[PDB]
Amino acid sequence: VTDRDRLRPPLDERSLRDQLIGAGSGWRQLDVVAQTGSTNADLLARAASGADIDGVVLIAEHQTAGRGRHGRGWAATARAQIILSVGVRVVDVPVQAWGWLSLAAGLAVLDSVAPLIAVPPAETGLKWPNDVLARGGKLAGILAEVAQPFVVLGVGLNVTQAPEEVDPDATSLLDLGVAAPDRNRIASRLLRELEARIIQWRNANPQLAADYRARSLTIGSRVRVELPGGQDVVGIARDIDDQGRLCLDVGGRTVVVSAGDVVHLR
Ligand SMILES: Nc1ncnc2c1ncn2[C@@H]1O[C@H](COS(=O)(=O)NC(=O)CCCC[C@@H]2SC[C@@H]3NC(=O)N[C@@H]32)[C@@H](O)[C@@H]1F
Repeated sequence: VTDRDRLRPPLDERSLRDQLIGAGSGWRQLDVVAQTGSTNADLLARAASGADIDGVVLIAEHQTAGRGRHGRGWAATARAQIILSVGVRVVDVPVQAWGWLSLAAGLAVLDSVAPLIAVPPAETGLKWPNDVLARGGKLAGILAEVAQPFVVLGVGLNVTQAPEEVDPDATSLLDLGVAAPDRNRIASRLLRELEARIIQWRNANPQLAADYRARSLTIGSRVRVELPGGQDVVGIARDIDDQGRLCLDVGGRTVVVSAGDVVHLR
């Protein structure tokens, strides 16, 4: 609404650079753009033209042609979200492990905003693959895309974004009770958490998988999983495997899902 605009000051690119680029940090470049079609598309394009995008950060105040998984979209209004993409060199890591990079990103986003909530409402955590949920609503969405030797990780985090503006199943920090969320502080914490999780992923650190399981809303829940191609499978999510795939219990039979949309059931 018009009133939420007063809760949406611009990002401070100068300050973010000061905090996030320098000794002790792996981020090599940070830019804030007023507007773009898709931050993911932009970093993919840079890589396609020969740019080294490892440790490169692109943040957009507004995104007009946002991309979701499986060809879906991502909606946004100006300054209502933290909208960013980062580049990650992955060629040094076995391809079977790349799926965990996306899971690590969701964990980073969750950890960056979790303390901002006074009372953690029911169902606050990670829905497989890496939706960030709070009170059943989708607080953030992550998209990982390949451009050898890189992966581009994209984060869309609803800070003051109203559900009526983007999606009926959406939520935001503001709609979770955070009266005056500071995107500058949140973006800084997010990128610091993200660096740590990427390093963990790159070194196959056991704590990454352990920390993910600890925050998983999906593991242990009855789910309907919509597979690519339109088929549904119903069962109980039991675990995540070493490729980041979802292990389903279907009446005693194990079904491993590499990609799909999860609906938590009663
Ligand atoms: N702002 C929003 N908040 C919550 N849910 C939203 C939303 N905008 C759209 N949605 C809903 O979520 C669906 C898409 O969800 S999804 O298939 O799991 N995909 C994702 O969650 C990944 C989204 C990644 C968006 C980031 S923002 C910066 C980066 N660049 C880019 O183009 N994409 C990534 C849409 O079909 C539906 F509209």
